[PDB]
Amino acid sequence: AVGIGALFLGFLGAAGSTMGARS
Repeated sequence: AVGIGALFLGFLGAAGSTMGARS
């Protein structure tokens, strides 16, 4: 059950842009 991988990689394919500002 990989929860954070299924949530962020489904988000990135549906949006089409680099959405992760890791400061």
